[PDB]
Formats: sequence, structure tokens, C-alpha cells
Amino acid sequence: LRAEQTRATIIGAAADLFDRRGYESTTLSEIVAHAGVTKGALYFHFAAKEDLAHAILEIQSRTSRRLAKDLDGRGYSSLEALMRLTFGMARLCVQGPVLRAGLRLATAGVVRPPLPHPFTEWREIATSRLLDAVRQSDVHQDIDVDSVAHTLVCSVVGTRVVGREPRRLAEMWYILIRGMVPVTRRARYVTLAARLEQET
Amino acid sequence: EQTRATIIGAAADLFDRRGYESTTLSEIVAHAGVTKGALYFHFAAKEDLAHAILEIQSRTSRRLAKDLDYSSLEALMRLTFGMARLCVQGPVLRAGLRLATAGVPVRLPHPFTEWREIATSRLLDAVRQSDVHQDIDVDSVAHTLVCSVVGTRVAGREPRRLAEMWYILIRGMVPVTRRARYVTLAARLEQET
Amino acid sequence: LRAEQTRATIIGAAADLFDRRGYESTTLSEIVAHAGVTKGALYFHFAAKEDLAHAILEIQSRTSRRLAKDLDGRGYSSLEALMRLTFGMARLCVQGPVLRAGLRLATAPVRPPLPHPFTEWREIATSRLLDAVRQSDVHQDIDVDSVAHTLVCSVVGTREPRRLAEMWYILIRGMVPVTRRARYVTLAARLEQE
Amino acid sequence: LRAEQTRATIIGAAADLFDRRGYESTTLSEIVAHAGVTKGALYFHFAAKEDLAHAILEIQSRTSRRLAKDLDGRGYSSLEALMRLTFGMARLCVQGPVLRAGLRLATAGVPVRPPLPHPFTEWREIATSRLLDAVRQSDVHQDIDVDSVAHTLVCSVVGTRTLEPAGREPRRLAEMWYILIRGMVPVTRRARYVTLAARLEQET
DNA sequence: ATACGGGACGCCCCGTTTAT
DNA sequence: ATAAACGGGGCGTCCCGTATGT
Repeated sequence: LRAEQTRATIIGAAADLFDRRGYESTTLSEIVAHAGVTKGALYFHFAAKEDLAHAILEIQSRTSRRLAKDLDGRGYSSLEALMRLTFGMARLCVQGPVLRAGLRLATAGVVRPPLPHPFTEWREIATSRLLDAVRQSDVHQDIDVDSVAHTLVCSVVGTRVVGREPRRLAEMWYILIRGMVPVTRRARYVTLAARLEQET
Repeated sequence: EQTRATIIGAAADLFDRRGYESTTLSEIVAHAGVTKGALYFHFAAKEDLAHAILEIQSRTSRRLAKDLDYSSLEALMRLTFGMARLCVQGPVLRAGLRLATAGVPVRLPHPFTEWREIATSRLLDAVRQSDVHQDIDVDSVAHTLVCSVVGTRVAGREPRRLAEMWYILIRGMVPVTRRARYVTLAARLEQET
Repeated sequence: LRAEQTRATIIGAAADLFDRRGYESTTLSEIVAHAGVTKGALYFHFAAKEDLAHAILEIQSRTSRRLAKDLDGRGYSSLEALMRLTFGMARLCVQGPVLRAGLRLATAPVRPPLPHPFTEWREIATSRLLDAVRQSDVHQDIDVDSVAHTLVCSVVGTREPRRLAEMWYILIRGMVPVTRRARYVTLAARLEQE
Repeated sequence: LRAEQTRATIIGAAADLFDRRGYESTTLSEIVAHAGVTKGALYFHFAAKEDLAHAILEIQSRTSRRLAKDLDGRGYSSLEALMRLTFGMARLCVQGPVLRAGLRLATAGVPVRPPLPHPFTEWREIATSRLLDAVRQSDVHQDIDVDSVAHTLVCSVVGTRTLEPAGREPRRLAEMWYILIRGMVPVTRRARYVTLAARLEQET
């Protein structure tokens, strides 16, 4: 209402700090200052402050699945999905901090079910989208699919990536494509990555 | 001192488990046997424990790097594997990454742009000596190597992870011939458990 | 209002929480929570948290009267009336959730004019005691107070009429001329819920 | 150290406040204001503010049988002890706000933590004992229902009153005694007490 | 009278120096 | 390495009035 307008602002302003400072070290009032609200306006929306943690993870674990849908019957090859998908994730990290923050909160456990825990969400989404891309040839039917997925996930996670980071993800792809996709396929994809990094 | 190791050992445990920011002195002092005054006399402030943990790491980092004697790519390969073996060998070193993950306050060099700088030096030397193709881009590779060595957890699949990732690096990076040694090498370092 | 039913039931849960949690130990959160009522419903009815404490003392003192002026409706002896009352009043607090609270808030800020219940009570026992002296049931020599301090804790320092009778026994024995102790004691005995 | 000074001061401060204004309704800030200490000085000595109440209750229950003790060495018996024994507590009530807050805490909420020495089933005891021994000294009547009188006694001892002006406190108890004698005491020797009360009023 | 927003503190307790 | 004291917020939440889109 005026309610969501605020409720959002808050998460906004919280996700900014949480990303730049940590759950732990962001003052519950450095938030209510930086979102221009009041303790009690905040309170209506968030009683505890892992009510913020939680609703910030909430969004990430959601809008991930919302991109996983936004490109299927969009006519894409298995890999091309999973790849473009990650530039999608990378898309928003770059613009507005909610996601930026959600990543940083996946070192909190400030994890209680049916909360996402946002890694199986991705392992499984890639352990699948890969285990599928070894179908349309496109991979190598010799590879340990599971092991690559486990990698991909931090590979993604980065280090000042833990930007300029779409850029990084781009290279990461390259390093991974070369020596995962067969000789010929490397075409479609290297170009795919460079173009994905250009605009995403 | 002995008690000085004791305060850190306790501090590092509680840190890597509860986090720095929410580990209180009371609890460190508590879970250490040492008095509060004892604590403060050894270190000036809560952060100084955080410093002195980064110290152990950043130190014994190079203490392992001291074991260059060896293919530039091999040291670097093995360096990984050893480093990972350690980040389990007690809290101290493990808690070092934990403090790195969080808001690092430093000064010490810098936490990862030590590591990444190392990765590069080795890789540059590998390229200097044919083991790695000239027109890979080292830093792109340094970086990704520096990250990927977090995996996902940040629990037996650990060499079982590097090994596998090293392969992917080898497959695009190294010459086609020299490629083989380095793989059976990675298989073998995985067999240090 | 017909839909005062709410205000009845707001005070209902309000009163119960007070004599269990306490006054401020009890929060609006839990009152409306308990009540089965919106905050806003409560604020339309009462103005502020004290207004509920206030609303309660009122319900109490409006039974001090309501019940005192219905004993001296009968043909009663003043000193009889007086003890009659010290049993009625102490029987309500035995089972009234709304007056238990009345007590609990008396012990722990009463809005004027309302006279702090205790002094209300003492000047009533006085009133009646002084009457019974004129009737000659109580000796003409004893300092009327004595009074209401006695009879309060008898709940507060938590079957109990048996203790309330007990104290009459002691009182009657010292103030009521020797002749007339008969009646009152037998009556005090009789006044046990029965 | 003269931590004990502050430590004690705080409890003065707290008891004075706890007495005038209730437990619930006194702030740890009004307390630090009053004892002139800093929040962390108060914290050293008391973590929770229940500690501050439980330590006051203690300092009160302990202070009472220190009067069950001192009032022996055949310093009377049964009624005579019991009688001045009360007057003594009422004597400290009159100055030490710590004792005042003592009762103020029994009536309101006395919070959790082991054990909380319940100040009443304490007194029912000390009294039923002391009284039920003046049956054994025909200072009472064989007929008098001892346990009924203890509950009565303790009850009226608390009185209510500031609901009524402090210092008129042993004054009350004086009357309350008077009324109880008569009711309970052999005619033959009510004397001994009526004097022991009205003199004993101004001095305990 | 609903939802929403508003401040105000209360308590806890935490990371530290003086008395030493 | 003391025991005692120190301020300084953190979070929670409480008791309330201005806008209110069910």
C-alpha cells in the first residue's frame, strides 16, 4: 500500500547494508535511518531482524526460480539456458543490492526449513540442467556431472565476487566451456558468453 | 606464550562457529579457562585476536609455499591440495577463511589478494616454462582458481572436488601432451586422505 | 450500546491478565490478543491502558455500594450488617476475576474523584462501627480503628472464611459487651459460605 | 573492595524506589540515577534486575531470623518474644527502605530463579511456633485456634498503608496488638502486655 | 473502528579502562 | 593476568495517533 512502498524500501535499505557490512554488524537503526523510516514503522513489518535476513533470502530463492521459468519454452538449448540463467542472476547483483545481499547471507545461518538454503536450489538446478545438456550431445558423456555442478556454484560465487562481476562470470564460463563442451560446440557458446556479458 | 595459544585456539573455534561479530569476550574468556584480565593483557582488543588469527594463516601460508624444490604448475597444483588439507587441520586456519568471508578488518597484507597474487606468480612461471599455454590469461585463471577453492560449503567431497576441477583447468589450459602427467597427479593428490 | 458486549469482554480478559501477569507486566499485545479484539477496537472503547485499570476499580466500588446498600435494606443490626458485608465483599473476591484484579490494582494510581478503595473501605467500616456503638452492640470506649488493614490480607497473603470468622471471634470478644457476644459469634460461625 | 559500598548503595537505591513505585514500574535508569552508579557498575553486581529483587528479598528473610536469634537468651518467651520480634521488623521498616521494599515485593510479583525464600510461610511458621508455645505457658487459651491466629496475625501485620504516612507504622502495630490481646490472652495477665506494647511503641 | 506508522525507552550486556 | 567500574548502544516492543484502500 503505502505499506508495501515502505515494506520494500526497508528491505531495500537493509539489503544495501547487509551486503556492504554483514547481518551481524548492521545496526537495526543504521537501517531505519538509511531507509528513512522509524523503529516502529520497521517494527510493523519486521519484529526480529532475521525477519529481514529471512525475507531477503526469501526474494533471492524466489526470483531465481522466476528466471528458471522465464527461459524454457523460450526455445533454448539446455546449456544455453543454465548459462544465460546465471548471467540473469549476475544481471541483478549488478543492479540493486537485494541479491548481492542474499548471497552474503548465505554464510549466516542466523538455516531452518522449509527455508530455501540457497545452494541445493542451485546445485540441483544445475546438476539437472547439466545432466540434461549431456543429452543434446553438448557436454561429454564421460564427465562426472555432479562434480562439475559443485564447482560451478562457487566458480559463480567468486571472491570479491564473494563488479565487474558479469565480466568475471563471463571468463569463468570461457575457462569452463573450453574443456567441457566438445570441439565444435565451443563456437555457439564462447560467442554466447561474450554477448551475454556485453548486455546482461 | 602457552596461554597466548590457548586464547586464540578458543577464539578461533567460537569465531568459525558463531561468527566474529557475535562471539563475545565473555564467551572467549569463558571457553578458554583464562580470566578476562588475562585476555586483555595478551591482546589489546577483540580485533587483535582476529588479527592474530589472520597472522597464523597468512604466515603458515608462505611456510607451505616454502616447499618449492619442482614444476611451477606442480607446486601450485599441490599448493592447493595442501592448503585445503589444512583449512580442515583445526579451527585457527579454517577460522581464518571465516574471518576472510566476513567483513575483514586488516593490518597484514590482504586476505585473497595475497592468494590471487601467488596463483598468478606460479601460473606466470608455468607459462614461462611451456606447462601452460602462452595465451591463456593468467589472472582470469588465478582468480577462478582462488574462488573455486571454496567449493560451496564456506563433507568428504573435498580433494574429491579439487581433483575434478583441476581437470577442467588442465583440459583447456595445458598442452595436449603435458596434460596427462598433471591429471594422474591430481588423481594422486586426491588420494591424500 | 448493545455492542458494549465487547467492552465487557475487553475488561474480562484485561482483568484476568492483570491479576495474573500484573498491571504493566501485562501488555496491550496480550490483552487484545486474549480479548479476541483488534487494538483499534480497544482504543475506540478505552482511551488508554489505565482507562482499563480505571474502568475496573469503578466496577469494584460500584459493588461496595450496590452490595452494602442491599444489606442495610434488610432489618439488620449495624454490627451485623458490618460483618455480613465483610463476608459478601470477601466472597466476591473469592470468585470474581474482575475484582481479584480490583484488589491487585488497589495494592500496586486511582483517577479522581474516586476515593482510593482502601480509604473508602475504612471510612465505611468506621461508619458502621460507629453506628453499632450508638446501637450499643460495641463498647463505647474502643477506638473505631481497629479497621480495614486486618481484613484485606486475609485474601492478599495468599477455604478462608474459616480465617475470616476466626478474626471476628477475636474482635467480638473485645469490643462487644459480654452479654451480646452470644449472637454475633454464633452468626460469625454460621457465616461460612453458609 | 569497597565494591561493597556501591553494591550496598545500589540496593538502598533500589529498595527505596522498589518501595515507593513498585518493581515493574522502576527503571534501571532511575536506579543508577539514584545510587549514583553507572549501568555497568550496576551490572557487575546484578546481571538481571530480578537479581536486584531476589537479593533484596534475601537481605530481608536473613535480617528477620537475625531477630529470631537476638530475641532469645531468655529475653522473654512465646508472646513476649513474638511481640517485640514483630516490633523490631517494624522498627527497621521505619528507617531501612530495604525492609519496606521487602514486603512490597511479597505482595506484587516475585519473579523466577531458585529458590525465593517465601516471606510468609516463613512467618506463619515462626508465629504458630511462638504462639502455640504460649498455650504451653497459658498466656493464651486452650480453646484458641492457634493456626487460625497466625494467619490472622501475619495478615494484619502487613496492614496496608505510602497509602498512609510512614512513621505511623509501629503506631498501627501497637493497636493491632492491643486488639489481639483481649481476644486471646488470659485476663489474669493482659497487664504485662498492654504496657509492653504502648511502651515499646516509641522504642524498638 | 484497520492498518500502518511513530517514537520512546527498557533491559540487557558488551568491550573496556582505573584503583592498584 | 584481578575485581570493580564504565558508558555506550543493541534490540525489542510497547502504547499510541494519523491516513485508510480490505
